[PDB]
Amino acid sequence: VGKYELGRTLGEGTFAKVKFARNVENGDNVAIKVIDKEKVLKNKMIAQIKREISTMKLIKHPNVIRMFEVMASKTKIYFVLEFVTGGELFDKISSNGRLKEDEARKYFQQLINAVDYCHSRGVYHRDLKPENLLLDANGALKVSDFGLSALPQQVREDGLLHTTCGTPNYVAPEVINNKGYDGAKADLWSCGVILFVLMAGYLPFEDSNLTSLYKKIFKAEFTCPPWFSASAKKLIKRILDPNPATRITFAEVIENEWFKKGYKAPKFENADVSLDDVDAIFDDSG
Amino acid sequence: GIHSGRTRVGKYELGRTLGEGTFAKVKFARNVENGDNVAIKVIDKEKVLKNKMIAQIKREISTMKLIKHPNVIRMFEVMASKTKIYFVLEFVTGGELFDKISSNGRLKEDEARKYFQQLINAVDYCHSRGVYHRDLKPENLLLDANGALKVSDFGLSALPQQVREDGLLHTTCGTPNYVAPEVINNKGYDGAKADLWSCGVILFVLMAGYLPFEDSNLTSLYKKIFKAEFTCPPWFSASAKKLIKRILDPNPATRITFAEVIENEWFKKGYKAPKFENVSLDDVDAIFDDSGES
Ligand SMILES: C[C@H](CCC(=O)NCCC[N+](C)(C)CCCS(=O)(=O)[O-])[C@H]1CC[C@H]2[C@@H]3[C@H](O)C[C@@H]4C[C@H](O)CC[C@]4(C)[C@H]3C[C@H](O)[C@]12C
Ligand SMILES: C[C@H](CCC(=O)NCCC[N+](C)(C)CCCS(=O)(=O)[O-])[C@H]1CC[C@H]2[C@@H]3[C@H](O)C[C@@H]4C[C@H](O)CC[C@]4(C)[C@H]3C[C@H](O)[C@]12C
Ligand SMILES: C[C@H](CCC(=O)NCCC[N+](C)(C)CCCS(=O)(=O)[O-])[C@H]1CC[C@H]2[C@@H]3[C@H](O)C[C@@H]4C[C@H](O)CC[C@]4(C)[C@H]3C[C@H](O)[C@]12C
Repeated sequence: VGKYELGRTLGEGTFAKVKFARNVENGDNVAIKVIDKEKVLKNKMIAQIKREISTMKLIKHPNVIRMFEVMASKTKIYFVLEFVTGGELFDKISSNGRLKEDEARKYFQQLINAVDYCHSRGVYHRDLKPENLLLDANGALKVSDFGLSALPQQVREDGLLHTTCGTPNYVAPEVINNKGYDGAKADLWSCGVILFVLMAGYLPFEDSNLTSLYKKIFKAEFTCPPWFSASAKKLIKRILDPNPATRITFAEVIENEWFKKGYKAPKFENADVSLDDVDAIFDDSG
Repeated sequence: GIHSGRTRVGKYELGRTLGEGTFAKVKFARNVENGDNVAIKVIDKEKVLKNKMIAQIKREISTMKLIKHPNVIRMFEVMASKTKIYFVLEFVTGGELFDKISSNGRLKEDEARKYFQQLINAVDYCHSRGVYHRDLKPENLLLDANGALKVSDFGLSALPQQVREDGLLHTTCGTPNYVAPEVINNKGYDGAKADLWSCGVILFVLMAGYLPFEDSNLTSLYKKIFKAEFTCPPWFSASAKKLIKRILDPNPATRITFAEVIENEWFKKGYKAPKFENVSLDDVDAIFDDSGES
């Protein structure tokens, strides 16, 4: 299909499937997702779906996985996604334990900047897990599934393995308990847990008793290990505020004492330019 | 030979810390007699002992210390100072079994059935000596160089999650996707049926390339599990489908048993039971007693 030469099938689900591919014009590893078109169009959120996908198509951030192309047929939608080869960020933990504070703060800086930027373009992840933190060959963080995470659950089951150690930890209490919730505050909770794990080497909420586990999460009862600095612990407790109404904002995190150390904000540009054929994103075109 | 600038417990010389949790650590170590490399888990003794399940913990760790199964991570020795317990465990270097799936997708029916056979034999073997895993997950399915499955954390999984946490994101996960609904419901009395369900989910992943129950929405995830709501991909043979539905039965009472799985026609294909010699020495009660070593 088009610019892309197909490789093996990575995953094959009921309403979606994923194939390996390369760009015959530049040599880039990509993946291509193919999903049932009417499954998306039927969905109640379609107007938001179209808007977020349209936006992500345009977004170029050095720490966000590129969505190169969105194409449709009469029955399918095709997403072409950047494929990186550095593996998962959490691989570093499984093999050498906790990261040093300065290395954890760096990846956190890249994550907070990428997430914040997507938010400022009106795109919220809402399902941020360690498996979305990828690395490129040069060890730069690449966050996946912005925009795609908006898709209905049945096309999110694309035949690939999605497994997370300690799933409930990454889900904010309001997302666990309520139908609706603030996207930015939910993503920030996930980011906060991700930082805890990077710096501690283990999850902040552990308990074999599920009732005790979820009680802990709803009161944000957890303990920072003794090697966390005073300033790192203060930031993590404001981020892992169980009330989304009082939880710190992204702007306040970016202005925080600890976060600013060694923080040189990334310099990049994008236009590309914005969204004037939005409702036709999934329109058939050979 | 020995290194004067390193600590030393028994014939083992301790090297550096791989992972650190609140109460447990994992260190590299070396058998100074024959040069074997091992991992040693070190845990606060008092924290282990102050637990109403300490009796079960001593039995399972005593059993595990004696079992030699080709598909189980070996526990060579257990030693104790006055304030620490040292669990001496074997290494593997073949990574995690779900690496194959994660980077390269599902496996063919023959090779997934092979891996399933190893899992089932290892788990059935441990069960029949009275050890139940109860936390089977991908982080416990390791491979060696021969690409043979080695199940980790038998015995150790009897320790409380927060005590055995070693800061490596392996031993303590608490991921509902692999947990039987009666366990989730705090009614998982039958340890063997609960382990079988996790084995069924693991098989499904090998043959499908993905989890049978999954959802970004936690409410929906738990509902799928309780109802055992899933579907097999169309490339599953009829018998495989039939076996997987018998395992992923949300009622443990009618769920198929381990013995029935072992005599199952689909399971039996290419199946070669592990030939190996099989005791009970000596003092279960003393498993954590001060060994009297540096
Ligand atoms: C899971 C793999 C990572 C490969 C890997 O595995 N690399 C490390 C090797 C080391 N091993 C694991 C072998 C040993 C470590 C043992 S351990 O088990 O501890 O890991 C990563 C690398 C590239 C990723 C895809 C692309 O972005 C495109 C696309 C973006 C969407 O948004 C989501 C879907 C999709 C298809 C992505 C899915 C997935 O996310 C991929 C396949
Ligand atoms: C906190 C939530 C609240 C329920 C809920 O669902 N709250 C509204 C959310 C709406 N949704 C997010 C579903 C969106 C719907 C959009 S829709 O498109 O569907 O319209 C509920 C739902 C499922 C509950 C757990 C399970 O019981 C399993 C388990 C039973 C044991 O005893 C121990 C306790 C435990 C861990 C429970 C904890 C907790 O109590 C959970 C997470
Ligand atoms: C995860 C790390 C190793 C990281 C690693 O080695 N990562 C794979 C990279 C290399 N690869 C395999 C990808 C190359 C393949 C090339 S190929 O071309 O073949 O694909 C491994 C190495 C040693 C392992 C521990 C010991 O067991 C002791 C102990 C046993 C008990 O029961 C409880 C668990 C515990 C703590 C174990 C946990 C974990 O399991 C450890 C830390």
